[PDB]
Amino acid sequence: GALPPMTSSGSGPVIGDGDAALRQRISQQLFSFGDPTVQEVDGSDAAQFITAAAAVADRDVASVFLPLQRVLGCQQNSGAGFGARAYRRTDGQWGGAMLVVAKSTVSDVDALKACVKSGWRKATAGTPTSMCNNGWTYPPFADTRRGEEGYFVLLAGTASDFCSAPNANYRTTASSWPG
Repeated sequence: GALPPMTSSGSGPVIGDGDAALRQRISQQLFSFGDPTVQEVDGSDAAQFITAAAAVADRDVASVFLPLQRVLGCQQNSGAGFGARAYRRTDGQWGGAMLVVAKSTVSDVDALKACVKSGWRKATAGTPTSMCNNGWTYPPFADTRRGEEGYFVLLAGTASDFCSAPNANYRTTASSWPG
């Protein structure tokens, strides 16, 4: 039931590259556990951990990360990739990942939504020993044309206390996403 090793290359928050302003605002949407026993890596490092975790021999662990892996293919990139962070408890028995898409980077928001719903999964609260996943968007109507950024967030993890922290925050004002 082990997660693969998590290696950092110092990669920043956006898969591929992004403008400094984008990396900055993306990084302010990515959750951190602030926990010295939960290793965190970003961007391509996070994508590489997602892809490795989706392929582990243990199917119950791989299933946690499959929906994340499947929506990495939804990156519409010209253009930048998704924001990403992956999390691995030191014992390798707990973790997850979240993807953050900045609405202003998405050339075809309807296509992104359709791609995500092909690859994502129904929201699952899970339990302390079973996988969770959820998706949010905020603000409800991001008028990017008035300079208001919007974000799509997808997160999934090995246990309910992975998703519960960030879920609590979003549940206050964000909307379920996608339908």
